[PDB]
Amino acid sequence: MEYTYDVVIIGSGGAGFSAGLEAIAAGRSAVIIEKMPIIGGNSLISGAEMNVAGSWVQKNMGITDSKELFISDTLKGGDFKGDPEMVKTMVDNAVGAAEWLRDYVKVEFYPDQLFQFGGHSVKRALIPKGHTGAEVISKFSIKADEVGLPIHTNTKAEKLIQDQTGRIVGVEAAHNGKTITYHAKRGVVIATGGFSSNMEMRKKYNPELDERYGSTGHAGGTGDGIVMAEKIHAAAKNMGYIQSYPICSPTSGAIALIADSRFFGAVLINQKGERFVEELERRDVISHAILAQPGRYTYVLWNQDIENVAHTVEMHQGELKEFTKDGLMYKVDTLEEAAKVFNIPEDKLLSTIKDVNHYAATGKDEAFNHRSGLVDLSKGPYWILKATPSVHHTMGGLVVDTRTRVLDEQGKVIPGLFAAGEVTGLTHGTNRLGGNAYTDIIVYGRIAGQEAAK
Amino acid sequence: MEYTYDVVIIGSGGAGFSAGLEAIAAGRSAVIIEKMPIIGGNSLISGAEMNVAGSWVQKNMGITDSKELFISDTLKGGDFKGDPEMVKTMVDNAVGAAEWLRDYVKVEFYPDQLFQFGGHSVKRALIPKGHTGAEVISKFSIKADEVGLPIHTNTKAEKLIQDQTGRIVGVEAAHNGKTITYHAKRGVVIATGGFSSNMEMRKKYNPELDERYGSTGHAGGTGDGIVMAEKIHAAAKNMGYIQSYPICSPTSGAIALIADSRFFGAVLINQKGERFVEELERRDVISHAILAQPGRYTYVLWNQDIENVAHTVEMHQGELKEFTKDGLMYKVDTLEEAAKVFNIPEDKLLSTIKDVNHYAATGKDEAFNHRSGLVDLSKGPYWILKATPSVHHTMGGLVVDTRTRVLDEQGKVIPGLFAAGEVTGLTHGTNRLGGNAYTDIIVYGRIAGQEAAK
Amino acid sequence: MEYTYDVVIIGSGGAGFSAGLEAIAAGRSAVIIEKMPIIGGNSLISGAEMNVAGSWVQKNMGITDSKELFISDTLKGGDFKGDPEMVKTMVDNAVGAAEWLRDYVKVEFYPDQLFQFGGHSVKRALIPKGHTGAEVISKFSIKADEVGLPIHTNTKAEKLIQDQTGRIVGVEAAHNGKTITYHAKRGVVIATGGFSSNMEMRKKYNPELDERYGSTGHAGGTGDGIVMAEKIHAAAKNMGYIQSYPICSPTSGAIALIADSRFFGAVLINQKGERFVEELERRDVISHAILAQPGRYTYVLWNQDIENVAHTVEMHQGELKEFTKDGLMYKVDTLEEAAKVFNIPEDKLLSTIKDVNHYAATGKDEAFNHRSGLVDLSKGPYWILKATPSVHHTMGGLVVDTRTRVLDEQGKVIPGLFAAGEVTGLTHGTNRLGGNAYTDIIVYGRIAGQEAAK
Amino acid sequence: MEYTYDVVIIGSGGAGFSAGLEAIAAGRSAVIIEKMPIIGGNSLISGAEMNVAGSWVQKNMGITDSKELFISDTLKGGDFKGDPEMVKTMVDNAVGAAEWLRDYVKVEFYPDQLFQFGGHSVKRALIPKGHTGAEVISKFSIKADEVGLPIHTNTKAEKLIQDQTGRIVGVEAAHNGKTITYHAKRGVVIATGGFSSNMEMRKKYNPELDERYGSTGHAGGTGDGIVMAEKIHAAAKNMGYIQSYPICSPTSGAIALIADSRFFGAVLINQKGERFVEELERRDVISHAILAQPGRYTYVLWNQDIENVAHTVEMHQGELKEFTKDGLMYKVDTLEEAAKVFNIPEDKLLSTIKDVNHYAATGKDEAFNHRSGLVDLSKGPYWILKATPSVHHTMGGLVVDTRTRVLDEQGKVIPGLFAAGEVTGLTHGTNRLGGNAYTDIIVYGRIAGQEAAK
Ligand SMILES: Cc1cc2nc3c(=O)[nH]c(=O)nc-3n(C[C@H](O)[C@H](O)[C@H](O)COP(=O)(O)OP(=O)(O)OC[C@H]3O[C@@H](n4cnc5c(N)ncnc54)[C@H](O)[C@@H]3O)c2cc1C
Ligand SMILES: Cc1cc2nc3c(=O)[nH]c(=O)nc-3n(C[C@H](O)[C@H](O)[C@H](O)COP(=O)(O)OP(=O)(O)OC[C@H]3O[C@@H](n4cnc5c(N)ncnc54)[C@H](O)[C@@H]3O)c2cc1C
Ligand SMILES: Cc1cc2nc3c(=O)[nH]c(=O)nc-3n(C[C@H](O)[C@H](O)[C@H](O)COP(=O)(O)OP(=O)(O)OC[C@H]3O[C@@H](n4cnc5c(N)ncnc54)[C@H](O)[C@@H]3O)c2cc1C
Ligand SMILES: Cc1cc2nc3c(=O)[nH]c(=O)nc-3n(C[C@H](O)[C@H](O)[C@H](O)COP(=O)(O)OP(=O)(O)OC[C@H]3O[C@@H](n4cnc5c(N)ncnc54)[C@H](O)[C@@H]3O)c2cc1C
Ligand SMILES: [Cl-]
Ligand SMILES: [Cl-]
Ligand SMILES: [Cl-]
Ligand SMILES: [Cl-]
Ligand SMILES: [Cl-]
Ligand SMILES: [Cl-]
Ligand SMILES: [Cl-]
Ligand SMILES: [Cl-]
Ligand SMILES: [Cl-]
Ligand SMILES: [Cl-]
Ligand SMILES: [Cl-]
Ligand SMILES: [Cl-]
Ligand code: NA
Ligand code: NA
Ligand code: NA
Ligand code: NA
Repeated sequence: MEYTYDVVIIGSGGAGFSAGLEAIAAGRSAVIIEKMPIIGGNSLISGAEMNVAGSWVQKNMGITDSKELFISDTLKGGDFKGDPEMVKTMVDNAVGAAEWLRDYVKVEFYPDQLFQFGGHSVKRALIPKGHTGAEVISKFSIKADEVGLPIHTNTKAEKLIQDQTGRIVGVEAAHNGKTITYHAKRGVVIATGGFSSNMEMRKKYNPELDERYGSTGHAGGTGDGIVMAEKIHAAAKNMGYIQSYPICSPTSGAIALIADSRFFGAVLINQKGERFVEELERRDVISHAILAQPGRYTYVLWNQDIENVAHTVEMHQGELKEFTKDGLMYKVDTLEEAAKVFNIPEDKLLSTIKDVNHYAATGKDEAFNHRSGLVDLSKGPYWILKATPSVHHTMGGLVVDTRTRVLDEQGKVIPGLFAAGEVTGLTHGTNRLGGNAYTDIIVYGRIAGQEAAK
Repeated sequence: MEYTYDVVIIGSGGAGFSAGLEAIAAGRSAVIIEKMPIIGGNSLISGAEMNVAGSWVQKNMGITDSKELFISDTLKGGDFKGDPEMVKTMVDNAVGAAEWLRDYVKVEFYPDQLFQFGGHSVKRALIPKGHTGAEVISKFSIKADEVGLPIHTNTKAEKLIQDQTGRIVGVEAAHNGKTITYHAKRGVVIATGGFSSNMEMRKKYNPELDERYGSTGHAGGTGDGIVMAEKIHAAAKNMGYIQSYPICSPTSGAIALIADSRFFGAVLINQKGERFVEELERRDVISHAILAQPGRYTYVLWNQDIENVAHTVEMHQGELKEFTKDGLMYKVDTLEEAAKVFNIPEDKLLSTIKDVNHYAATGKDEAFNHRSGLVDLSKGPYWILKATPSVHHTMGGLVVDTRTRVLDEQGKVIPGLFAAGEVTGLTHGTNRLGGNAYTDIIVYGRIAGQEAAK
Repeated sequence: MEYTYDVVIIGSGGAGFSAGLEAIAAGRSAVIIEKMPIIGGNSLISGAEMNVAGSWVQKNMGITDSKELFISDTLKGGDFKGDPEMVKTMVDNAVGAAEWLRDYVKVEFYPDQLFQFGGHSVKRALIPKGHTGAEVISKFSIKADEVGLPIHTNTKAEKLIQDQTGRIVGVEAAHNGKTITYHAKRGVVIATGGFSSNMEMRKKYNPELDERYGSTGHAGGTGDGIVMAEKIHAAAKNMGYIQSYPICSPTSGAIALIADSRFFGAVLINQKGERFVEELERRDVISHAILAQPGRYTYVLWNQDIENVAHTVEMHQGELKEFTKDGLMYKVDTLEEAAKVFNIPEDKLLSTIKDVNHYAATGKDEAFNHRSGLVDLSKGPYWILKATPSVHHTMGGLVVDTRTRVLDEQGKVIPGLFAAGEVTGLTHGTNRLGGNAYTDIIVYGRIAGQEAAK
Repeated sequence: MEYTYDVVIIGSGGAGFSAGLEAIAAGRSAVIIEKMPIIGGNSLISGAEMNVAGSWVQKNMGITDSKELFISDTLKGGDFKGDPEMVKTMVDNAVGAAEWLRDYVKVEFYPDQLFQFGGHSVKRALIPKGHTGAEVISKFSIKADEVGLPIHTNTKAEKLIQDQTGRIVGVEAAHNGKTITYHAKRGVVIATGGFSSNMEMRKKYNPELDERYGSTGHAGGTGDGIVMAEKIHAAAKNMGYIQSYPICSPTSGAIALIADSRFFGAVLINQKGERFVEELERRDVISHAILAQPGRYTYVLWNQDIENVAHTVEMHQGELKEFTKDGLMYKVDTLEEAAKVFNIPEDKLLSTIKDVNHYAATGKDEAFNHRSGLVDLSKGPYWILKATPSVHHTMGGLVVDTRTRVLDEQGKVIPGLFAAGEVTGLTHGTNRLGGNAYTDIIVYGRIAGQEAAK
C-alpha cells in the first residue's frame, strides 16, 4: 500500500493538528497518521490552558501583560537552560496562535477567566470552555473534516524514508499488520509528543525515573519520534530534563486533583510523622523531597476548615471514592485516627501539627518557610492521602531551529524533516512552566505546517 | 424604701457580675442594681471573645504566646496613649481571670478554637461556646443565684451618696417611681459600661459623633456612671477616644456581619464608583474615610467567587433578607446592574473594577496597597451593600488606679468608690483592640469587688 | 504712623512671600510685616523639601508619579481627618507651585535627587540646592527687592482692624514702641506659621505638650495669627492635632540628625535596658512610647557597623561634639560600658541586645516586628545617645476655604481676611506627612495673594 | 624507593589534614602526600567560613540555631538530590568538628562575627581570624609538625595498589622523576578535592563547561582522585552537578570581590543595554543567564551612592587597578560615558536605568522582582565592570558511605579505600550552599582518618 501527500504529519495532538491545518490552508495535500485508535494524545486529556501575554481575555478583564515579562518568566523558569530564540518566537506568536484557534478552529475560551501558573508574573493562561483539552481536539477534527485533512488512526510510524541526497522523502508506517508507505513530496512533520510513558527510555537518560515515578500521560507517549529521527542522524538534546508532578495517585499515576488543598493549608507528612518540605516549593523540588522520605511516598493531610475553602473533596468525588476504596485515603475524626490508619507514630505527628498550629498562629513557618502561611489544624475531621510523584513532561527531544527544521549533530538542516511540540527539546529548559506547553505546540505546530508546505 | 449591703454594684454586665461574685465570695453582702429590664448590657450581645496570653486553649493547640508581647500589642494599638500599669495589670491577670470563669463561673470555652483580632501578634482570643456573650451572662446569673447575689432589675442609679468626710456611702436609685436608698457599708462599684448609645454626650466630646454614626450597643449604654461620679468630683479622661466600626447597617447601626467579605476580597466603593481606602486598614481609619465620601456612606461589593470562600451570605441570611428588603443591598448578575441599582456612574465603576482585576492579576494594589491582595471580580453574580459607621466603644471614662479606686481631679482616692469595665478610661488608649474589652472587664471587675469588700 | 497698601501680609515665611509676590504681580501695592529681626521664620530653618507628583525632576529620573496617589497618601496619612478639597487643591497645584519657584523666584532644585518621606507611595519630594530652606528664602527676598515688595522687620502685628460692616480693613502693629496702622484696601493675609514654640497655647489644647516636649522651630512661632483672628470671631479647628519628632536634643529641642541611624539598625532603649517600640513606627507613635518610659526619655544605641552604612556621626560632627560635651552622648567600646555611663542595668541590656542579635540572624523581630530588619550589635565600638521628643508642627489653625478666605464660626466668609500656611488647620489632619508642609504654604500662599489682590 | 605507613592520605587540604591528624592521634603511622609544591590546595585560598548549627559563637551572640533547620536548609539547597544520611552526619558532627579545630588544631575563629550565606535560615557560618583559609592550613601544618605527621610535597599519586583479594594496599606516586611506592597497612584516604580546574573532564560530564567558564580554584584541582579510584572500579556519581560563581574576572577566572555591590543595588547589564536577570537569584541561575546574553558576558554597574554603602571599591583596590588596567572596568562620570566605553547602545541603557530608577522609587521591580529593592542610579560617578562566570565547586565525585568507605558500582565496600572532601559526590546535590564545603571536609576528613586507622 502506498500514499502520496505533500506533507505527512505524525501525531494527532495539538502540534500535529496545527501543522496539518496550516499545510492544507497553503493549498497542499496533507495527512495526519495516528498510532492510537483515538486522536488527541496528551493534548486531549490536557487542561489545554494556554499562556498568552496580550490576549483579548486579559483586555476584557483590564489586565495589562507584557511579552518581555512573559519571555523572562519562561527563561528564569527553566533556569535559563532554554533557547532564548525559541522562547522569544513562542511568546511573540502566542497572541496570533490563540486568535487563530478562536477564529479559524473556532475554539471557545472563557472571556472572563484566566489562570496564573507558578512562575508567571501576570495571570495569563487562557482556559477553554469545559476546562479540558477535548474542546480543542473536537474543534480540530471538526475543522479538519471541513477542510479535507484525512486522519489515519491505528497507523504507527516506524521508519523515516531518506533518499540518496539525505532528504526525508516519506514515512513507513504499520497499519493492520501491513507496511504502508507515505510519500511526502514537501516535508514530514514529527508531532509525536514526549516519552513520559516510556519507562525504559526514561531510565536511559535518568536512572531515577524508574517505578518510583508514574506517568500522568497517555500510553502512546513513548518517544517514537525521537528514535525514528535519530536513526537518520537527527540530534537530540536535554533528554534528561524531565518535569514531574509530586502528588499523584500511586495506583494510576494521574495527578491527584483532590490534593489541591496543598494550595490552601494542607501539609505533607512522611511515615515518621514529620514535615519535610515547604508545601509550595517547585514541583520538581517537592517530588525529589518525596523520594527522599521513607518508602518514597508522602502523606497529604488537611481538615474540614481547609475543605470549606478549597472544596477539593467536593469537586472530586471520583478520586475520593477511588482512593478510599483502594485504601490510600481515609476520612477520620481525630489526628490520632489519622496516625493509626497509616501507622504513623502518633506522638511525633501530634507534635508536628502542634508546631504547624503555632506557625499558623504567629504567621511564620519556622520549619520550612511556607510562603502563604500555614493554617490551623486543631479541629477535625481530617482527610489523609498517600501520594507518589509521576513524570509529567519530557522537556528534551529533537533539535530544531525557530522554523521547526530538524538539525543533525553538526547542526545542519535535514531537508524535508520538521518537528514541533513536546517532541522537540529546546524551548522549556529544566522546568516546564504551567500553561507553556500548549503555547509551544500551537505556535510551532503552525510553523511546522507552514514550513513543510513550502 | 431602704436597702443596706456591704458592696453595691451598679450594672449587670461582665464587670459588675465579676465584682458582685468576688464581694460575696469574700463574705460580704452585695447587690447588683440594673437599670434595664434584662441583665447583661453590652456584655450580653457581645461576642465575649477574651484575649489571654498563656491560656490552656493555646497550650492544647501548641501555641506559645507571651505576656510582654500581649502588653506591647495593646500599648502600640492605642498609640501608647493607654496607661502602662493598667495594661500590665490586665495582661498579668488575664490567665487567672479566664481560669476563674472556667472553674468558678463554669463558663465553657472552646478547647481547640481561638481568634486573632487585628493588632495581635499571636492568636490569643478565647471563644465561648456558642460564639455569644449570653454563654457568660447565663453562667453568671446561675452562679449568682447559687451564691445568693441579688440582682434588682428596673432599678436605675441616679445619685451617689457622699457623707461629711467625702466617703461614698451609698446609692440613690429609682425603682417603680420610688426613691430607693442603697446604703453601702464598704464600697460602691460603678460598672455601667460606656456611652456609645448617648448621642448628645458623644457630641459633647466629639461634635463629629452625631447622626452620621450609629451605635452597635444596647440602648442602656448612656454613660450614667460618668455623670454620677463627676457630680461628686470624680475625674474623667480621654472622653474623646472612641472606637468605631466602619461597616454597619444604616438602619439599625449594628455591625454588618454579611460584609465580612471585606476580609476576603470585597472592595469599598463610593457614590462616584471609585475605591477610596484600603479595605484592610484600621477600623477608625476606614470609618473616617467613609465619612469623607459623598453622602457619608460607602458601598461593599463582592461576587460569588468570594462568597465561595467567605460564606458570609450563607452564614447570615437574616441580614441578607433585611438589607435587601430595606433596599440597602442587591444581588445582581453584572457590574452594570450593580451600578444602576445604586445610580453609580457605570463607566467609572467598570474602570475601577478593571484596575482591581489588574491589581489581583499582578499581586500589587497600586491604588491603596491592599495588604492581603485583591481578588478578581470579572465574573458574577455580585452582592452590593450600602453601609455607614457606628460608634462601638467609648475608651474614655472615670480615672482609676490599678486597684479600681476612683480618683478626683487632683488624683486623690475617693473613699468607698470603685469602678471597672468600659466606664473607666485609662486602659485602651485611642484604639480598643478586638477581644481586649472582655479581658478588661473581667480582670478589673474581679479587682473592684475584692477591693470594695475590704 | 500710618501705611496704606492694597494687601498687607503678616509673616515673612514661605506662605507670606508667595502671597506678597503674587499680590505685587497683580499690580497692587503690598507689604510683608515681620515680627522677628530676621526673615524666613520656620521656612528658613526648614529642609524646604517639597512634595510634588509629576515634577520635572521625576521626569528627568524616569519616575512616574500620580496625583491621585499623592492625594490618597496625604489623606490616609492624617487618618482622613484632613479636608479632601484642601488636599486636592494642594496636590493639583503642586506642579505649578514648584515650577513657579523654579521659573519666577529662581529657586534651584537638584535635577537628579528626590527624597521619599514616610507614607508616600512614590519618591516625590524635591530638594533645594544646599538642602536648606535658606535657598528658598534668599531667592524670595532677592525677587521681592526686584519687584518692589517692602518687608518691615521688627514689626509685630497685634490687632486686626475691622470696620462697621465686619470687613477686615487693616492691621495694627508695634514697631519701636510705637503703634503703626497698616490700612489694607483689598485684603489682609495671615501667614504667621504655627505655635510649636508657644508652650502655654500648646497646653491649652493638649495638657500633655508641656515641658516634656521641646520645639524644633524658631522662637517666633507662637500662634499670634490665631489669637488675632479669633478676636474678630474667626474659627479655629483641630488645634489639638500636633506633629512631633521623637528623637530630639533634650537641651535645645532640635531634631537629632546624628540619630538618623534609627533608619539603619539603631535601637531605642529605655532606662530599664529594654526595647519598647518598633524603631520605624510613626513619629507620633514613637514619641508617645518614649513618654511612657521611665523618666520620659529614651536612649539611641548603634555601633560602628551601622555608622559604616549610615555615616550619621561623620556627617554631623557638631551634634557629636555638643551632645558629648553636655553629657548626653557617649562613645564606648563595649555594651557593658554603654550601660554604666547611663546607669542602665547591664544584665538586662546584654540580654536585650542578644535578642536583637537573634532577631537579626533570623530576619524576624519577634518583639516589635521591625519592618526593615534589625542589625547585629555584637561588635563595637558603640554610640549611645539620650533623646526626648519635641513638638514639630501644629496642624490646627484658622478655618479657610480652598480660596484661603477665612471663615467665622458659622462658616461665613469674613471679607478682606485671608490665611495660608501652617496658620491654617484643615489640610493635614492628625499627622503631617514629611515634605507636605512646603507644598501647602507655597500653593495656598500664592492663592492668598491672588485672592487678596482682587 | 619504598615507604610503609598505616594510613596514606592523598591531598594536603582540609580533608587530608583532618584525616592525617586523626590517624596519628589513634596511634598509627600516617603520611600526607601532596602533588603541588605548596600545601593547602583549595582549602588554602578559601574563605574557610564554616557552617555550624549550635556553635559557641552563636551562643556568645545570643543566636539560637537548630540542627534540623541546618539539615533541611542544605537538602532544599541541593534540590533534595543530596544524600539525607550524608547531610545528617555532616550537620550532627559540625559542632564537634569546629570545637576540634578550636581546641586541638588551635584555629582562631572570631568570637562575635558570623556570616549568613544564601539559603541558610539562620546566620551560622564561623569566620576564621583573617578571613582566610591560611589560618586553618597554617595551624594544621604546625599541629602536624608537633604530632609527627610527615607531608611529602611534589609527590603526585598516580595509581592505587590493589592486591589479589581486592583490598587497596597502597599508593604508587611520582617524586623527582622516580616511582615511590607507599605501602598502606590499614588504609588509603583520597582527599584530592574537585576538578574545577580540569576543563576536559568538565566537558566530559557537561559539554557547556568549556572556555566560557573559568576556574576559581588552584591549578592542582584536576580530579586525579576520581580517575585513580575508578581504575580499581570505584563508583562516581553526580559528576555533572557543578557549582558556578557568575561574576568573575574574564582574565583570571577569580571571583570579582569588587562586584559585591550586587548585594547593594548594582545591576547586571548585557551588551544590548538591558537587564536580563534578577541580580539576587541563585548563583547558577545568574551564570546560566549570563551565558544566554550576547557574547556570553555581562556588565556590572553601580554608582558612588552604592559604594558609600558597599565600600567594595575601597576594600578591593587591587581588583580596581587590575580590571581597569586590563580594560575590563571603567570609572565614568555619566551613564552616557558608561555606555560608550563598552559600546553599549546609549538610548537603550538610559531607558533601562530610568526603569530601575522608577522601580527604586516605588519599591517594586516590575522587570525581574528584585527581592531587596533596586537603588536609584540617577547620580554618578559610575563604575562599570565586565565579568564572566567560573566553575567553583564540583559536587560530584566518589561514592562513599557515612563512614567514608569507598563503594564500587554494585555498592559494595572496597576494603582499605576511603575518601573525604570535595572528591566525594553525595553530600551537596545540585547546588553547594556557601560555607557547607568546609563543614563537609572537616567532618568527613576526621571520619576518614578514624576509619582508616582501624
Ligand atoms: C494531564 C495533563 C494535563 C496537562 N495540562 C496542561 C495545561 O493545562 N497546559 C499546558 O500548557 N500543558 C498541559 N499539559 C501538557 C501539554 O498538554 C502537552 O505537553 C502537549 O499536549 C503535547 O502536545 P503534542 O501535540 O506535542 O503531543 P501529543 O498531544 O501527545 O500528540 C502526540 C500524538 O502522536 C501520536 N504518536 C506518537 N508516536 C507515534 C507514532 N510512531 N506513529 C503515529 N502516531 C504517533 C501519539 O499517540 C499522540 O496521539 C498537560 C499534560 C497532561 C498529561
Ligand atoms: C456587638 C458587640 C460585640 C462585642 N464583641 C466583643 C468581643 O468579641 N470581645 C471583646 O473583648 N469585647 C467585645 N465587645 C465590647 C465589650 O463586650 C464591652 O466593652 C463590655 O461588654 C463592657 O462590659 P461592662 O460590664 O463594662 O458594661 P456592660 O456590659 O454594658 O454593663 C453595663 C450595665 O449597667 C447598666 N447600667 C448603666 N447605667 C446604669 C444606671 N444608672 N443604673 C443601673 N444600671 C445601669 C446597663 O444597662 C448595663 O446592663 C462587643 C461589644 C458589642 C456592642
Ligand atoms: C527644622 C524644620 C525642618 C522642616 N523641614 C521641612 C521639610 O523638609 N519639608 C516640609 O514640607 N516642611 C518642613 N518643615 C515644616 C515647614 O517648613 C513649615 O511648616 C513651614 O515652613 C511653615 O511656613 P509658614 O510660612 O506658614 O510659616 P513661617 O515660615 O514660620 O512664617 C511665619 C512668619 O511670621 C512671623 N510672625 C508670626 N507672628 C507674627 C506677628 N504677630 N507679626 C508679625 N510677624 C509674625 C514669624 O516670625 C515668621 O517669620 C520643617 C520645619 C522645621 C522646624
Ligand atoms: C576562592 C574559594 C573560596 C572558597 N570559600 C569557601 C568558604 O568560604 N566556605 C566553604 O565552605 N567553602 C569554600 N570554598 C570551597 C572549599 O574551600 C573547598 O571545597 C574545600 O576546601 C575542598 O577541600 P579538600 O581538602 O577536599 O580539597 P583541597 O583543599 O583542594 O585539597 C586537595 C589537595 O590534594 C592535592 N592533590 C590532588 N590530586 C593529587 C594527587 N594525584 N596526588 C597528590 N596530591 C594531589 C591538591 O593539589 C590539593 O593540595 C572556597 C573555594 C574557593 C576556590
Ligand atoms: Cl495516491
Ligand atoms: Cl490559516
Ligand atoms: Cl544533552
Ligand atoms: Cl435591710
Ligand atoms: Cl473566687
Ligand atoms: Cl482628657
Ligand atoms: Cl501712605
Ligand atoms: Cl507670577
Ligand atoms: Cl476642633
Ligand atoms: Cl620504611
Ligand atoms: Cl583528636
Ligand atoms: Cl550520575
Ligand atoms: Na520536549
Ligand atoms: Na472606657
Ligand atoms: Na496648622
Ligand atoms: Na564533590
